[PDB]
Amino acid sequence: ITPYLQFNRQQWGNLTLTESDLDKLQGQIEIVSLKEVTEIYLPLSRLLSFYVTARQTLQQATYQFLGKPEPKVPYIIGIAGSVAVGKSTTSRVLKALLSRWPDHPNVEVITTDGFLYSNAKLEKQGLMKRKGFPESYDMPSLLRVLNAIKSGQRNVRIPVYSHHYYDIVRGQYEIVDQPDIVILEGLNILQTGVRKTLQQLQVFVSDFFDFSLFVDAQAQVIQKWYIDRVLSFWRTTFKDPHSYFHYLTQMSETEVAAFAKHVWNEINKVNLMENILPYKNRAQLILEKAADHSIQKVYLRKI
Amino acid sequence: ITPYLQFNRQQWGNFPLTLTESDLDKLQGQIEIVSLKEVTEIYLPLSRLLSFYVTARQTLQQATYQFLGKPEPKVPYIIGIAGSVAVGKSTTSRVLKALLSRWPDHPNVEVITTDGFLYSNAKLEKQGLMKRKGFPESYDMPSLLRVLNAIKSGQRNVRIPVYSHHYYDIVRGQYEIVDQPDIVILEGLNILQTGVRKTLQQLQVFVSDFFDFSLFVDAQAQVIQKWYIDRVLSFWRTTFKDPHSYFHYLTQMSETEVAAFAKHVWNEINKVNLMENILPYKNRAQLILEKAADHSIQKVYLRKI
Ligand SMILES: Nc1ncnc2c1ncn2[C@@H]1O[C@H](COP(=O)(O)OP(=O)(O)O)[C@@H](O)[C@H]1O
Ligand SMILES: Nc1ncnc2c1ncn2[C@@H]1O[C@H](COP(=O)(O)OP(=O)(O)O)[C@@H](O)[C@H]1O
Repeated sequence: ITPYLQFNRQQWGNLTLTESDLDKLQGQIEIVSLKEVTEIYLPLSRLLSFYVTARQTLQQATYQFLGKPEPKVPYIIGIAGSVAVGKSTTSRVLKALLSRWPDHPNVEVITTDGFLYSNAKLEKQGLMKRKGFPESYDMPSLLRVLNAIKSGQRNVRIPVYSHHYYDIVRGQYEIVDQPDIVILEGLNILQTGVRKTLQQLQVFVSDFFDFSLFVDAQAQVIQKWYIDRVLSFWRTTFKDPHSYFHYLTQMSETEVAAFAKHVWNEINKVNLMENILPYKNRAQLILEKAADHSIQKVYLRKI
Repeated sequence: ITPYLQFNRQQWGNFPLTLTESDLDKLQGQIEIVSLKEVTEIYLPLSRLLSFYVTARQTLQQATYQFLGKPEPKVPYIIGIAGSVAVGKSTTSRVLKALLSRWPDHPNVEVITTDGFLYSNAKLEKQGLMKRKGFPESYDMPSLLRVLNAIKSGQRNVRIPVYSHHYYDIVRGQYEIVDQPDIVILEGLNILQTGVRKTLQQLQVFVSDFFDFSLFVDAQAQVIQKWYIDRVLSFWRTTFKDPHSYFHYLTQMSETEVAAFAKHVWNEINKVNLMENILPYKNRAQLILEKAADHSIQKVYLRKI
């Protein structure tokens, strides 16, 4: 007994990329592969479009019925999963693909790491080894942004987090202006809030989105992707003397891998097990990845 | 600003929706309580609004399953109804059950009360929780989630445990049957809440993960208090006379004494529950029906889509 439709890869294979798709997918096709974009994310994007389009139709039928002239608000798709599981990559692929459909061409990504407390604030509270954990986020700010978007507010400012500087970038904002679809990606989007008091009003990030995807893989597999991501930066980004992690460039490859493994085991893996995984089954759609990133199983809530 | 469309009564009436003899028949016992006016003006169009959501989900199911190449049938659309003790959610669910069933895309409508998933008095007593009936720790949550999970898995003939307000207890060996209807109306105090984290690592799903839409019925605490006190007084004059009623000893109290008792229970039990466990989750609802003291709906909030 299961509340999910279940597909292996062949079953998912029961639509074609245009020059336009390839262009919007630039730099991401190399990472994800033409095969995988074609066989998985393109159909995924079509499936998600059925949902977005259904919601648009409902909005129009109900607002006509209710005699409200108010315009639609965005359909928000949540992308959750461990650090390094591929949330950002998936969000970029889907942003490019979802935008090919004429009923929802305007598609934006919001990452929740923009709502991390700054290092200075984390450092003061002794939370620097807890980035990504619930207590490391400005939740009121996140909920305020999601509330704004779902209230139809124009030109909502999104704060920005630089992985390069490992910190919030003061005075830097992306603008999300009532697009058709928001892809909200983050570690923490399926979690609930901290109850300061019993009587404090409680809403969750999920109360502001319509559909969630969880990207799953085995912990040992994600570890390797994480170490490899760190290593890739070690060979490129971290050479910048202004990079937060420039000091890793003085370490040998083996030493960066060990340090990567250490950060994985004491920070991101604990976060995964304590704060991310437990909320996996709140997702409407679970993408299960093999070690090579290929999607080998999709779960989709029955409707 | 606001994630809700807002309607006063005039605006709600600015929505051909005429009660039929069949509606009238299905509403028997409820029409006398809620009144023809209120049913016609609020609940009928409310049911039509909800019909849009259910039939949309049905259409989505048909289109996506065609595209996904899946032959599995739909599962039920589940509408949550939450609110304080005595705010009128049982009344609301029965009215909506009758009205929602009039549409041929979803004539099969069932109501699940969360009361049925309360622990028995004997279990509550052992754990000292008889003063906490309706609080989260008083419910068999794994049992409720198993039932919702089963419904949302397409399972046939799901057995729902039954609570008697008369006996103030679960009725042993008694089950209602929910059998893949088109709509399940899920009513109870706790449907917008979250589970307790026994451990951090424990898998977490909420009741809300098994429903599609939720209504919260709201009113001033002082107002609900009065509805509560009247409801108990009403039973004191009728149902509690039965020597096998749980609260039969209340018949020995004066009309004023039982009122004082009812006021006490509200103040120390139900109102604390409202303030601590129900009202904090009000804003999770898609639709909030706001009642005036006479029960008439004076404001409707509906999440913007
Ligand atoms: N579908 C994929 N195919 C191949 N590599 C991928 C895929 N998704 C992610 N990656 C790689 O895995 C690592 C983690 O991806 P990322 O999207 O940065 O994860 P997250 O955003 O969850 O932290 C990156 O090095 C990325 O290049
Ligand atoms: N719409 C309404 N109009 C008039 N009376 C109502 C209405 N809704 C509920 N009531 C009355 O208020 C009291 C509480 O209703 P009930 O549905 O039993 O509350 P709940 O199920 O939330 O405990 C009952 O005495 C009921 O008759």
